Amino acid sequence: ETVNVKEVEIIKLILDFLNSKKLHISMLALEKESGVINGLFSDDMLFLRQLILDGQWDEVLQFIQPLECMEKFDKKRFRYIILKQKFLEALCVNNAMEFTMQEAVQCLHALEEYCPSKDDYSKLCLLLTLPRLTNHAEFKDWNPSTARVHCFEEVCVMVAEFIPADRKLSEAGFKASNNRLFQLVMKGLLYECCVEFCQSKATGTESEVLLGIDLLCGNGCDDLDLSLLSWLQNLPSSVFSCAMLNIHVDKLLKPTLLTPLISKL
Amino acid sequence: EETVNVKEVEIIKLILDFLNSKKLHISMLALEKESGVINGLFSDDMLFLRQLILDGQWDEVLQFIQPLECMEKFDKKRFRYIILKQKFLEALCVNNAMQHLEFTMQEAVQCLHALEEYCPSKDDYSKLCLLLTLPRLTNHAEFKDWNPSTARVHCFEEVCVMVAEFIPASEAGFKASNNRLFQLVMKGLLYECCVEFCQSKATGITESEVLLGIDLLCGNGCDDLDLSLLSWLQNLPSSVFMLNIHVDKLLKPTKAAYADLLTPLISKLS
Repeated sequence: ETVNVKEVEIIKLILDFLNSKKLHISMLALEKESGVINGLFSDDMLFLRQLILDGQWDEVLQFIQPLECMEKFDKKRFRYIILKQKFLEALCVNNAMEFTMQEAVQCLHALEEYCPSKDDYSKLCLLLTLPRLTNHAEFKDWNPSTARVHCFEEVCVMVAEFIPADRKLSEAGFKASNNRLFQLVMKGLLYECCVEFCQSKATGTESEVLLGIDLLCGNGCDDLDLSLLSWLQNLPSSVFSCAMLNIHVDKLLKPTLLTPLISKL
Repeated sequence: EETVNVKEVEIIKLILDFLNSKKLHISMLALEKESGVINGLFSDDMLFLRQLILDGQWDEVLQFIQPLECMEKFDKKRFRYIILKQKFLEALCVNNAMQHLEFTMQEAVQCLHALEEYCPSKDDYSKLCLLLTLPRLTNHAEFKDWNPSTARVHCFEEVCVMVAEFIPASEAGFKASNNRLFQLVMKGLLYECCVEFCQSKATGITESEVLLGIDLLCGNGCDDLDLSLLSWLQNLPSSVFMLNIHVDKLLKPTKAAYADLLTPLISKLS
């Protein structure tokens, strides 16, 4: 038999991994370049996602404008989120330089009336004096990609109780489960260990096999062949009647993007 | 109960190898810059040269590799040719992205003057001059799917092959093998197949049913597996001692080249 694999699902696996590690810049770049989305969204929800992740904030405001007429919608918070992200992106474009400064000032004047407090507007004004918006302590790790991701998540939580988004197909078959890439890599390493054990015993150890794992190369550079499966089938049935693993993962860190320029142009 | 150690840096190395294999170099560079991980064994000078070439710092590259121009086993014409050609292509690209404030045209003419003495043939320089009358560098017949990031990666590969003779570096156990991520994912799928087979005969299956029941996005039953199969094979008696796969290639959208045609402008603003 012939197994068929689709690279879009491998891209979904690595996209889920990037989202798990909060590598949102790489995630957005991969979505833009491969056109693959690890998720299933309704048409309106998907359109709002595409608008927010592309910095088209005025189109976001117009697309969600019909939802502002209702009572318990809190349009002030939605407009605040959208206009604050727009102003931060305008200020970020201006820090990389008379036109961007004007746009930042206009965005600040627009969000003037939607701020929760008067001190928040003063903070957003003081952000104009700084040579780069990342100088503020509350904005040290601000970047357009993860900001767009968080903004889309917040707007989705806000508008979810108004526009139906659950009336969709089951995400099983269009999404990775949970750490699917990591689990498949672990299972492939265990498969390599089992094949190495079967090859070592037939050609003349317990923990040395588990300690001989090479993630990057795999020790013996072999390929994919249906041997262990066919070997387990030929075994007699009287063997299956007889009879966890501590995985220590090591996280990483990278000490700290001009995405909104591609949205304006 | 023994424990294994897994570096997520190496998983990201596998992901970067997979991204390079499919020419997804924009997201590859984004992942490198965001995670601080480079898939490969490079010296501190090699890493800085990679950084300069990928960030479009062409004059910095020329100043950096200048001490190597005097060596005998080092070609000076080809290196300067490719570096200045990438510089000129990026200048023409930032010129194609633009009121009348176009000093980028003068800068591109300067770049074309710089590489005039390094072209391999007069016809090649005439072709490079014919790109000035085109309103779009990628609208040319010989530049249909040209990509700045991909061109930067290829230029770095060429310059690395060139300057590899000097300032080199530890074995090659710092980068993943060819399509290592794909091989490991396929092996994990076959491991799931073997586990479901061992769970089937010992309880309640054919050779083709396990292959048809394979699932990439979701597990067989989301069974979080351990060394159960390994411990089973480990205590077996001593008397107990091909596949063609079709991969559907990606059809990435056209909106990627139009988007990446602004990366030279980003490098010029950095």
